[PDB]
Amino acid sequence: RVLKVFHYFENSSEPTTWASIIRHGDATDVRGIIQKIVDCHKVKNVACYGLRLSHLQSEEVHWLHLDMGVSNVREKFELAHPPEEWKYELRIRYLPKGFLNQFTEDKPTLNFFYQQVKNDYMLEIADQVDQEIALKLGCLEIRRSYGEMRGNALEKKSNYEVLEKDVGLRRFFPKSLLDSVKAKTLRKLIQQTFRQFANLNREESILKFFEILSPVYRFDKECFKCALGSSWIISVELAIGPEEGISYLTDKGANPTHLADFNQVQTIQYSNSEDKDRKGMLQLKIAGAPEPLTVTAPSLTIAENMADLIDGYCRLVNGATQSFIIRPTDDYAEIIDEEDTYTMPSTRDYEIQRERIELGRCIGEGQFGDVHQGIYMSPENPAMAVAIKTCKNCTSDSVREKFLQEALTMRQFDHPHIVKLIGVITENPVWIIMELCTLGELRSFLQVRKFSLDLASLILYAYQLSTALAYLESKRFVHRDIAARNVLVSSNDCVKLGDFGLSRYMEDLPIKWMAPESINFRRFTSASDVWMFGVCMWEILMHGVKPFQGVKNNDVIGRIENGERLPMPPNCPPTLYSLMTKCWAYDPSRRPRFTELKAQLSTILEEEKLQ
Ligand SMILES: CN[C@@H]1C[C@H]2O[C@@](C)([C@@H]1OC)n1c3ccccc3c3c4c(c5c6c(n2c5c31)CCCC6)C(=O)NC4
Repeated sequence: RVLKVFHYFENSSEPTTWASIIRHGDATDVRGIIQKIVDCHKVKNVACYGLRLSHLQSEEVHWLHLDMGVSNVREKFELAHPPEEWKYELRIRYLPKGFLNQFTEDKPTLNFFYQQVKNDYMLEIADQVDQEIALKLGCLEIRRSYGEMRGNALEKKSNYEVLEKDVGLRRFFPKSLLDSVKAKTLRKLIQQTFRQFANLNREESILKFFEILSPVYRFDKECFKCALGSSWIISVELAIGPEEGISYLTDKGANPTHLADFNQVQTIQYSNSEDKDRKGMLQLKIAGAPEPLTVTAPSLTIAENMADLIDGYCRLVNGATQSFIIRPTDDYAEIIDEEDTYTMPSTRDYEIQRERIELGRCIGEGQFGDVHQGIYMSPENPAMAVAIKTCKNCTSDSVREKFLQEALTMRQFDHPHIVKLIGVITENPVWIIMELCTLGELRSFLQVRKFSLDLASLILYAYQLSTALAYLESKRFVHRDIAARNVLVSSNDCVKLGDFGLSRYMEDLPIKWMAPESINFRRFTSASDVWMFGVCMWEILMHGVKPFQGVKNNDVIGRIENGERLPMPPNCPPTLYSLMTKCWAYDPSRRPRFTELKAQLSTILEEEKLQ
């Protein structure tokens, strides 16, 4: 078939949608699925993983045994409810004996595992954990997730307002905390309780998280409400964990009680209750003792689950690969991907035949593909100089789609200072045809004309740009990368905004151009575009000099974090510099809109033309 397996291998998408999509060949088993997924992620501790299946409307859960083939698994469950109300998630179930230490040396797992626990914390107990706790744990994730943001960042009103009003505090703290307490007050608490977690790197935040959490949430063991006994029955909470084996208790608070160490389980057996109710009957045989320790579950399903667990642990505590449970060509498992909504309608109209393009010389070097210059011959019309953007690893089916997504967007745009889309060639290898800006890249152009480009032409470029940006701001499109490197010159008196491509996924940077919230929290809005335009004006006014020449990249973060700003360029009017510094207002909401910058530059233009 295939089948969507949710998991916890981090990715810069909304966490709910973290999966892999696996095409399986017929008698492929659960082991096989799992085996592929963890190898995508360079996992060492492979034995620790399992595959759980749950309905959505009902909260019962099924642990799928390694050997059970996926095929007979789908059939036997999905013989009741549609594949849409079934969710398969990979998880960590069988923990080794020093598991945190162990995982320290298995980064992907330690991460997977953190992500796993957090989620259960968020779902099960966060909303009634002690309140300094929610605070601390919340802080730890903040500290972890934004591993690039300076430790004192949250002392700035507006930084916090990005979290609160843009990212969502619900992402880090439980619902009850947030609405039980005054926004203004909450700000301060968070501020104070972050102080201590300010200098912790990622790994350390995770360990502190566990260390803080465990004392009040026991993710190290799994507890069960079940009756023990043979024909004589008593009532307990069974406890299975790597550090104790198999304990019970009833008591109140006082000590639990050992039953059996995993290195002692001879065999595992599970029937339905051979009597009145279909209760879960689990039959553990223990080294020495001729009495098979009987356990009674409230359902077979729960019996199945407990069996899995123990079985998992025995297959672990001993180097074994195969079951401790009594038994009453074609392991294809390719990792694929997306089944997205098709490309919007659509090309019939801006389709170009490849025979109508002569592909000349190379002029630019992209990530996903090169940019060449060429001739285009529409026979109704004369030859045309064009830019052609070509795709490198062309037949990665969804790489192609993300590619010519760029062509779709460019189709919606029509503006004197944004590079026209001429057409597309949608067949591998896909090309996109755009107008060719002959005088090329702005930086170089300025550098070369440093002593023959008057101040007036300089502000013209700035203006021309701002119009392009306003145009885009109006169409709610965020560019994410405004810099002279990205601006072409079609003419001595004419620049055009270029690019509009994708950088997914995720990935992980033009720091020296970046709005601080981009650097701290990875938000990119129109306001950060205004920031970057700021730097871009500077660049222009500095005749293509790089902001912060010879300045190291965490040196820049701090400079700016403190209050430093790029110096007033030589022979830049004082208004325009005033206009730049507004763009570099730290707090986003204080920067002007492009529509407003357009208007200023316009008048700064006229004044400077007449004087
Ligand atoms: C970082 N500067 C590069 C200069 C070069 O190649 C790049 C990769 C970049 O220009 C935006 N480039 C694009 C990237 C993505 C979409 C469109 C273009 C693009 C385009 C052109 C272009 C040119 C050059 N570069 C161009 C382009 C260098 C020489 C002048 C012409 C172009 O003329 N139309 C689109």
